[PDB]
Amino acid sequence: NERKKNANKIKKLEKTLEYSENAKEFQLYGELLTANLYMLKKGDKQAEVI
RNA sequence: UAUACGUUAAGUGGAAAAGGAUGUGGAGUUGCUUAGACAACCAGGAUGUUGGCUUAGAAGCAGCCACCAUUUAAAGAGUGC
Repeated sequence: NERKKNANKIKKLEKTLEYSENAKEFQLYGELLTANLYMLKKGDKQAEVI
């Protein structure tokens, strides 16, 4: 049990894990806005980026 | 509407506590202190260093160790914004 049990629960961990990262996307762009922190409005959605 | 010496001002006097309080007057103790104190005002309040760690960035000021040394009148690897 404990062998197969936790083998199952831990491949299950991995299975559930692979999906979401959602961090460096928008991290690098927060850095971009910090860089271009002089062309901004508080009232926009879009950006222009390099 | 006595005499003399001080008190309080709250009408306490003339209703009461915990607790509060730069209230008050009295004594007394004790460091600063007319080479001038304290305050105010004026001048400065710097350097390696943004101390290093970590942090995307932590740059006195997210958090961890450090908290040194120098110009020095003295300025903290920073007291708070």
